[PDB]
Amino acid sequence: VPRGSHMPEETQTQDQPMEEEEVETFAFQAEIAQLMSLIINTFYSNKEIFLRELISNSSDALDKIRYESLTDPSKLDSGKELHINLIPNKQDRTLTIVDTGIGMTKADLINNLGTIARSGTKAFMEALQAGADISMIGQFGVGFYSAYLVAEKVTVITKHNDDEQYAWESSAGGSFTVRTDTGEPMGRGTKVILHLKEDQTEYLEERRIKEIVKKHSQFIGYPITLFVEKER
Ligand SMILES: Nc1ncnc2c1ncn2[C@@H]1O[C@@H]2COP(=O)(O)O[C@H]2[C@H]1O
Repeated sequence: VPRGSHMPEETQTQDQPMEEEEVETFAFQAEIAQLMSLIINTFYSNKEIFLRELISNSSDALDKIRYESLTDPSKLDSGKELHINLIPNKQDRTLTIVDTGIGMTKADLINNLGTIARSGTKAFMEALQAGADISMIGQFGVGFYSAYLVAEKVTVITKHNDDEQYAWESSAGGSFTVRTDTGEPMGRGTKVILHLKEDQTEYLEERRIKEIVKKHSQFIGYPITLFVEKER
């Protein structure tokens, strides 16, 4: 039956097979759960230092590239720049910290981002009770959780040369999940996506982001770049 022209909907290609993502759910180590509750539900005056904490994690992951080269020169062949990108999305109310560091395996997410007790956790909670500044968090080993000063939910997408791409996610409440991520490949590195709380939207503003980077993170050691969406 002759055709001279087809509608879009007719030549619509059949979907790729549905992907299966394996998901697992884990409880946070008891004292990590306690700290996340404390961080979430207490007022702190200097919440901006969350960005100094995640930038530091990124910087540490990038320093690992340079040293891992000494025992695996393969990585010198990568053409990827060692850098950090800050991506506020006013539309979705997210701030995303992206790096091209070494990334995390599945077991690294499960162990490093919640299941293994940290020996400073108790001491830091005591310090906060006794009125320490929240800024001291990173010296107690638990600075990743400062994300929950500003974020109601945090998703971490990551890819390590030794594993497949995974997503960790938690809205606190005592648990997190790790799942395989068959979504947009990142190549190598980690993206931390902060879903900001309703009253913490100043961290999507480019001036505010520039201010806190200048104040707290001016020895990162790698280029940091802020992507600003053009105002329509
Ligand atoms: N951007 C990142 N890249 C690689 N690993 C990270 C990143 N963010 C957090 N982590 C891991 O999570 C850990 C949290 O505690 P640490 O800073 O001691 O060590 C950190 C890393 O192991």
